[PDB]
Amino acid sequence: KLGYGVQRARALLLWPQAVGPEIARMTRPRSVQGGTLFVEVRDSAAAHHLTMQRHHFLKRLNELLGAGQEVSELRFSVGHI
Repeated sequence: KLGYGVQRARALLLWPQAVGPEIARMTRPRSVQGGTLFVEVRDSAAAHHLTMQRHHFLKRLNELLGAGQEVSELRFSVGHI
């Protein structure tokens, strides 16, 4: 599972490179497991706008991860508090 661990860490670490600094400053990659990356976002509207174009970001992230290390799904979460 060491190789999975490399890939899981890299998916979290490469999110800023994938989306650029403006979006990265307002989001935080939280968990990657089972192929799904959860990114925390500051509010409901940003989560919606991110979700509507999510495959653009997922495609860039997967190009940075490289063949064999791709993420399958990108989901956005908002804290309730």
